[PDB]
Amino acid sequence: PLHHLMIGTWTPPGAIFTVQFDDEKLTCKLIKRTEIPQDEPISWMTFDHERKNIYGAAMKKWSSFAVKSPTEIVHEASHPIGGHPRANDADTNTRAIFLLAAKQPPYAVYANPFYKFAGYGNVFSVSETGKLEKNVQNYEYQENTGIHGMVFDPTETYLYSADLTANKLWTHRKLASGEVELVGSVDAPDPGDHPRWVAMHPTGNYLYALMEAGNRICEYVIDPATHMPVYTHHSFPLIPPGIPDRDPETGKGLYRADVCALTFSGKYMFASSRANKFELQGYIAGFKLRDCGSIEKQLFLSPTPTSGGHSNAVSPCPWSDEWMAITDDQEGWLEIYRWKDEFLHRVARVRIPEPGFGMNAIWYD
Amino acid sequence: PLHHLMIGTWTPPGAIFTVQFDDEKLTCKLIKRTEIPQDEPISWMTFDHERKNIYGAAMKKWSSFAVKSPTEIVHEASHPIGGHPRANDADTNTRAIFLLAAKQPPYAVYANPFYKFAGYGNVFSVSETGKLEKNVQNYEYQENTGIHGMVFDPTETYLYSADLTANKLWTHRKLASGEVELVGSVDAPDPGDHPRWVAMHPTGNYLYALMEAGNRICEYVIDPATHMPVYTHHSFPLIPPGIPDRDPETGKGLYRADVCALTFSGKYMFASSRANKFELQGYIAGFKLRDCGSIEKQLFLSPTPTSGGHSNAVSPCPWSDEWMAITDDQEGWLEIYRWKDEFLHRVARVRIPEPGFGMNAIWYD
Amino acid sequence: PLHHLMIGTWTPPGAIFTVQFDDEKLTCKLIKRTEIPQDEPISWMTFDHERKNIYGAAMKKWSSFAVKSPTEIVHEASHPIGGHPRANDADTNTRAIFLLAAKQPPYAVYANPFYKFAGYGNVFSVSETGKLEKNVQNYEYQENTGIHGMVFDPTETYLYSADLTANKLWTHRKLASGEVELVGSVDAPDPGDHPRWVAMHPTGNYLYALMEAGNRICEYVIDPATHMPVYTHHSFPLIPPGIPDRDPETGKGLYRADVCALTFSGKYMFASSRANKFELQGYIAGFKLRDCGSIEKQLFLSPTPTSGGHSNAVSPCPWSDEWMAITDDQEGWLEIYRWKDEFLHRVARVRIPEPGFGMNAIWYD
Amino acid sequence: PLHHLMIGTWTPPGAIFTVQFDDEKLTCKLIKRTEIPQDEPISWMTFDHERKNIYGAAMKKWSSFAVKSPTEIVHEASHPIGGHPRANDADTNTRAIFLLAAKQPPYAVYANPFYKFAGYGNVFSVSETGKLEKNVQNYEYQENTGIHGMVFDPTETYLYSADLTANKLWTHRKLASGEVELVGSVDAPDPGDHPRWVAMHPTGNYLYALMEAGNRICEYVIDPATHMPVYTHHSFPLIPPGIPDRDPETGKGLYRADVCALTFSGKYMFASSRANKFELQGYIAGFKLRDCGSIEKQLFLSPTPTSGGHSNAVSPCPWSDEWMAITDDQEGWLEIYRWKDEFLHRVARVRIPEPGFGMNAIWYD
Ligand SMILES: O=S(=O)(O)CCN1CCN(CCS(=O)(=O)O)CC1
Repeated sequence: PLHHLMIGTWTPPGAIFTVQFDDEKLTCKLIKRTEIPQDEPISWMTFDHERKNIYGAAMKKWSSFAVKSPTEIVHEASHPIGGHPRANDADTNTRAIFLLAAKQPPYAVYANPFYKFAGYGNVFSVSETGKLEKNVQNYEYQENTGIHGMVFDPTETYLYSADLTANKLWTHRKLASGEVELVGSVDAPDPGDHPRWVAMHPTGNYLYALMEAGNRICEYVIDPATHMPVYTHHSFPLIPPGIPDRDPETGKGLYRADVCALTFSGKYMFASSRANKFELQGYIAGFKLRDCGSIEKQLFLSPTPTSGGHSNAVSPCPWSDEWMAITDDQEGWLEIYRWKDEFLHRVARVRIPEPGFGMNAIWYD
Repeated sequence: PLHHLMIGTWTPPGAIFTVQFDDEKLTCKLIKRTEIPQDEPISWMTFDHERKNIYGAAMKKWSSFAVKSPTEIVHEASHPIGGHPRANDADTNTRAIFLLAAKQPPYAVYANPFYKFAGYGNVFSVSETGKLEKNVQNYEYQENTGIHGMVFDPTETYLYSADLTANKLWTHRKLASGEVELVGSVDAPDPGDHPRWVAMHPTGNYLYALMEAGNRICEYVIDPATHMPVYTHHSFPLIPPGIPDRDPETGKGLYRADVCALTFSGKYMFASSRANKFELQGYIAGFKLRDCGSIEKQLFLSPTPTSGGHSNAVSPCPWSDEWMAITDDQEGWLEIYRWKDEFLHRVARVRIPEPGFGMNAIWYD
Repeated sequence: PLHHLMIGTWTPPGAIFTVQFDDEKLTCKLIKRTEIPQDEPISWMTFDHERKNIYGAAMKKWSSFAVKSPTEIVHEASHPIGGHPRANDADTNTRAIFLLAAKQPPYAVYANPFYKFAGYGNVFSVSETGKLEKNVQNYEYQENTGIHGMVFDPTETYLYSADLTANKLWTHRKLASGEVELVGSVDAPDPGDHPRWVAMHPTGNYLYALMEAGNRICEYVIDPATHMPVYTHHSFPLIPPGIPDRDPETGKGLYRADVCALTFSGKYMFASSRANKFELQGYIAGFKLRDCGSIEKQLFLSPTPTSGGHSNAVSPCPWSDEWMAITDDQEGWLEIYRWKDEFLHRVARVRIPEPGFGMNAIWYD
Repeated sequence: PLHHLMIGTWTPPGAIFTVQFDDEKLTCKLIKRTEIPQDEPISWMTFDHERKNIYGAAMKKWSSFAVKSPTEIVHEASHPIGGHPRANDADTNTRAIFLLAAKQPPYAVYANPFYKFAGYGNVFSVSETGKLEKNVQNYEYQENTGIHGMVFDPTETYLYSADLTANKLWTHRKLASGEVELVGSVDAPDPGDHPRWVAMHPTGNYLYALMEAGNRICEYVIDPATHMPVYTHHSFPLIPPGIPDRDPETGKGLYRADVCALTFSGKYMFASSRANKFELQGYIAGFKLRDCGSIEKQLFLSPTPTSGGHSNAVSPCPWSDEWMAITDDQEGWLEIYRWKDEFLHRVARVRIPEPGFGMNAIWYD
């Protein structure tokens, strides 16, 4: 049978690419390059609850597209970054970086600007058709903030945010209106961690926080009393222990962890990290999760084909543990791996020669 | 070399027995029966920070003894139960059940009455010689309370209490004066658990709560933000899974978990449970602890020689992982086991033919 | 439902006891004491392939009984020990010690005399009804031999013998006639091991040898080229590591490993050892087996209620992993345990006040 | 400090390359290209017992070179292939493929021709200086034979050969003279395995056989009675389980396992396999070994940068577990990895633009 993935880019000209994966022949083909606002390339895209819409973090905009089929994607809107007044000036580096679409009513979209003037979250309501409708709220974090990823508890009552630059994890309560309200925050275990991503276990008992500079996954149990994550002291490496990781000409790290995501069954989780130089390899890791939610063990830590560039984002098939996609913008590959007997093996891939190609892949089909 | 253990009884006449253990010949000899107030038998005794005093939960009294040597124990005082007015009436079943001696200044002693009218904790200051001096505070829990065990975090800033009858874990802050102040509480995971004991990991990261009726050890990570324990959803059986445990002429259970305690190194923990009928065997269990504090695995779950009676309390040597003592008041044995290559084997024992003998052993030497 | 076990004795008067086990009420009742030749007590009994006959190692005789039901056991024959001329003299200590009944045609019975003048095996053919018919062969080992246990490969083409006094393992080929023929032998790994028992993995890939004086189970892979066992260098303790085990008035050991047996599924194996002094505890151990036959891990090593006396023989239910029986002749109990979630718990037991009672239990029903 | 590795080629012009590795700066530099007989390129080289000589499998010759320093390598001799008459004809594909230098007196060299007319082994004595002196013996295997690797037991009394084309493992006894004598052989477990390489555990208890077409490591216990390897039924994958491995235009395998080798401490073993197409990744694997010799577990199975070409040979530092080198002749890299906390990470590498560069690396320094 055929499957389809959409992928965005880190650089203009903006476009959404549709790749087709044949799980029988085990091949990859680009079947469509859908043009979108030239200056609104999408570095992070996500589907709404019925995969009838695609929302994207697009440079200075939060865009919305209606999807009729893998090859019919129509731009329906592009909103500006809310919160701090200067977030939209074309002279500030503020950038739309992450986006999350609620799967339960009212299906609102929660978005995070990044870099300077990013001390707020942007909440958007959607129309009866799922189009990004109106910025209904700009809730504040702190002057310092740089959220790079969020996740809801299974009930979508609590929203957790990974604050990379403020080095902390925030907890918000989602009101019935879709609007949020602060509950609290916790600093990351170490000053050098820098939370970038967070994933949720299906029971709602555990949360996993990926530390970008710390290159590791930290385990959190969710306190039912407050709904806030508490560190269990368990962490796992996202880069080989002891690997040289300091740029001599910068003292800044050579590796930056990327993304973590659970597979369909909830029994596993894949994570990745990228290298800051093209001659270095990035890494991909796998974990097994106990039914109550704690991390049982790290199954693997292996080199990726490239440094991953700005990506190396892994994307598990939402309906089956069997497949996992990964994108890189160093060379521009969309690769597809098979998860079998707890070992990963590549089965197909395609290279897309375009500027900034390879930011993240999402499954439709 | 010779070692010594003191043991109390569940029944009058009160007496403190000193047993001698030769770790070379691997033998046990009773070398002293120290008489104490006939009606103040000690069902739970503990040493002060220098093992120069022995404090005991003695029926209707909290007694204090000065210890010059294994054979020289001298009664120095006996205080009444504080808190509820009727706790001391000779017609109420209130009983002094557990006692804890702080190892950091001001070396106060925290005691817990049990059964009816036990909604308070009793704090005692001690003299310059370590004698129970004065009841400086009677802090309240709830009318419902029945604390049967407590433990301090490594810093002795926070005191955790196992509330058996109220089915919860309490957290208190210890002020510099030695007095406490409520922080909060959490209900046990299940209505049928009934916390009876709590142990602390040396890092202060984890706490272990032994559930009496639930016959299991539940793991708690300590939230550094509040100092309160949060359940990780990990538990371990203290009786064989599936074993018939309902008395058919009571519907009440047949097993009651007893005590849990870490070994000298902090790498292991032993726990036990007793049977409510003399023809049934009690059990002893062993666990290995990761350096961060979580429980790595259960090493063993084995039958004890007797049902354990009201005891089966395990007592690891405080200075070496190698030895562990256990007492029972069904037959009256003080047994000593050796812990070697993660297997336990009995090496010596002695029986004491006296009424209620065998409640708990404490190491001096 | 009701189940039945038969048990013999180490001492006269000879008798076969039938115990009934109710797996619903979890109780034990002796329901029959079948008298047999007064001076032919059975220290080791086994059923034929249809459980229509019981064969026994009975002091100076190899006896045969027809079984119509749990309470109807009829003596049909008693043969003398074959091999060395003096084996049968009433003045020698030679004794019928072990017996094995083939489950494939011709259903012959293979028996081992023990102590002095025991350098031969005794093979008996059986009648059309399964009665011990005639000693068809007395095959030799060495003058030195003392076989205490044997086992066939799943095909019943090769017979392995545990030579305790010669400290070795023998391999024989079984001809179609039922008679054997030597293939070879191997010394036990250590001079102090003394093979006493051997069990076979269902695939025929592995064999387990229990060392009596070595108090351990040694793993053997069967070489398909020769059909002989080759030690893999893996062994497991049958008594706690480091436990004092040297009688200081003898220099001989304090513990003697007993028997090992696989459960119905072939996934597990239980083993036991006994203490040579009544005040010491014997032990029972459990192991998990990989599908290919190697021993994955030791699940437990626990004290038995008594020293086990001359027995402590464990007997897994042949049709279900759920139950296991053990006998002892110190106090005379037949105990029944349940195997659940890889933990063992006693569920019923009965004591039999007779001389030498408690040698081994076999399941009928 | 500085270290040095020598590497050969799969293709003419023949040359030995000396690469320098700085373990402080973690860099690689080619510091010498020593020219050798143009038509004698070395596809497999090895050092003698003091690293004063280098012996090579060089196309139609077995060459010998004296080594004064990393940059001073002097050709001292080239012998023809012994055994079958046509092995040396320039019109036959027979090729010198593997070589092994004894480390105990008389320090003979054992060599294996490959492809057609390779039914013999070639034994060479060495001069008082370690130069390949004279072919003292051409011992036979079978018509069919194709030994691709051998290994001695720690004592250098028994020589084991991996017969790839005859699909078996041979055992030879080494006489004091250095000459050998057949002991026996065993077919590989499966017809599709094809033994290519064998490694030895320091205790001499176990031997590991790498199956080329089977893409797996099979474990063998060495029978002390015969000195022959017996399969334990334990095997580990050298390519991901389930990965497509059939060339539709050939029915022939897409993957071919390569080499296996223990690290300095004997606690670990690395192995590899190569892909038959340049667009496929090869694999590297790591195993942990129990002290008795069995394989405890597979630590990792990860993709290599290239298909490995004809190589992907891994070469652990003989004096420290910390480093491992790997060569490939697809792109021509000599990479160096660090083994730390049981994870592997690349630390340095250099590419050599020459024909057939990258067959295997050996450490001097
Ligand atoms: O369940 S039952 O009532 O049948 C047996 C209970 N049983 C009686 C014997 N003792 C040992 C006493 S001593 O032998 O160590 O003195 C352990 C407990």
